[PDB]
Amino acid sequence: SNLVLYTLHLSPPCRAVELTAKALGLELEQKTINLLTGDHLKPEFVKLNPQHTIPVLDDNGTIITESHAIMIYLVTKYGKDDSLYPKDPVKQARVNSALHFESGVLFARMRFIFERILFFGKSDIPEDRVEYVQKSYELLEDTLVDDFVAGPTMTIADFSCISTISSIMGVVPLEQSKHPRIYAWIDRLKQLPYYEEANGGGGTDLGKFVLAKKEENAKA
Amino acid sequence: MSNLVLYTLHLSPPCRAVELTAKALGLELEQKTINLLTGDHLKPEFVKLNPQHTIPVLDDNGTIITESHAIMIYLVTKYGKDDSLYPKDPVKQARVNSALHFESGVLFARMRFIFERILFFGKSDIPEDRVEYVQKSYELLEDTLVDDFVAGPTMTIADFSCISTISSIMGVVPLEQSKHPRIYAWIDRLKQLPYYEEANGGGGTDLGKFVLAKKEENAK
Ligand SMILES: N[C@@H](CCC(=O)N[C@@H](CS)C(=O)NCC(=O)O)C(=O)O
Ligand SMILES: N[C@@H](CCC(=O)N[C@@H](CS)C(=O)NCC(=O)O)C(=O)O
Repeated sequence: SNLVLYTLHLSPPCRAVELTAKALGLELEQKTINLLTGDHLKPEFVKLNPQHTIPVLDDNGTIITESHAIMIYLVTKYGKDDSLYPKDPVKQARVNSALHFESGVLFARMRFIFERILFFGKSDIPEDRVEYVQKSYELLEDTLVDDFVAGPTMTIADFSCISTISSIMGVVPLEQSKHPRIYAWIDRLKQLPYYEEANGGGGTDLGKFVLAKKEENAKA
Repeated sequence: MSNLVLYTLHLSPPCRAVELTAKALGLELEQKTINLLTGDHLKPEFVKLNPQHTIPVLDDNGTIITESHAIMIYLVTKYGKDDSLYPKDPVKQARVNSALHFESGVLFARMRFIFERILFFGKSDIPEDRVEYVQKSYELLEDTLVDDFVAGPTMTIADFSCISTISSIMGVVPLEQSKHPRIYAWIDRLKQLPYYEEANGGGGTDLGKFVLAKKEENAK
């Protein structure tokens, strides 16, 4: 049976998994979990993930939660080689470090900005949020000593990072002159034949939605 | 070959996560102090070593690994007599990986959102939204603890990551017993480890106390 992803295209971690599936040549059956209408808080979803977050993978009855765990699981089970997630302990350590940089820094700080606008009716992006996000950009820039986030080769860590960066750059400005490594890295990822469908459109659209929601919230 | 070297500060939660892991693996760590409180992490030589200027950093005979979760996985992978602390079964490992990213993306990130502004930016308050964010993280952890440990019936590195953070934040944003019976029973299990207090418990308590003292010093 097909792999099932419980998902929403606007969600960055969902798009990270979509990029990974495209890279692996996997077809995902996508089941919408609409966060705006509280689909993730329904008992039938909470049973799949006590943390009530998307994405969640159902692989023939086996439930895997959390985008990074899902990506590692998919590469491990379905990869024809380990290029996207190395088995070598030292190469893997660099990828693992970057995956946690994404969850702990990039995504967390994006969510600290977006959640309150999308779900709590806020009409601002406080100075401290802006500062945190700008610092996350600096940290990513300084991490990009090689062409990709975890070395000379593209890995799942790049998919995680771009899913988030492509979303927040539309809201908290990512100054081109100050982040040449990030922009050059974005250009590399944009060369992927599946980049637009798996990530680019949804990242751009999430940023636009946050800006629209901020305006709506300011008015009422 | 050389003893493992950790650039570290006992007060730091991710450093204590690594300390717990080394104790569990029966490994000696040569600790080199990087005092964040005096800006040691920003000296040119350390930044060259870790462009993100965070601790912990492992030096294993010239191999440099940043990021506590990556360090823990590397240590178990290379030096574990068995893989109990970080399983190789894809599904069991996915459960651990999911919990590790919950720790970095939720528990740790929200603790840092509370602590950093006090410890380093001269702030003297804990905004209500920070308290709520942290309380939510406790609820998410409680709901994740369906088994004896965070990622299943066996203690793993995910437990060490989680407790290092929980033991720190609970002294500032109270983690109330009636609401979190699973967390308290889990803490009791970890407290049965002979090395728990030394590797983690006291340091977590001390960080919470230091945050409260700094908050008061920062006032007016
Ligand atoms: N570390 C998780 C983060 C998942 C996450 O926070 N997803 C958001 C959507 S972007 C969500 O489901 N939020 C709903 C909630 O937290 O209740 C992952 O990468 O899968
Ligand atoms: N995900 C990282 C977090 C590391 C981290 O943020 N450590 C803090 C101390 S708790 C630090 O070094 N802060 C200094 C800085 O970010 O400049 C890990 O687990 O190693």
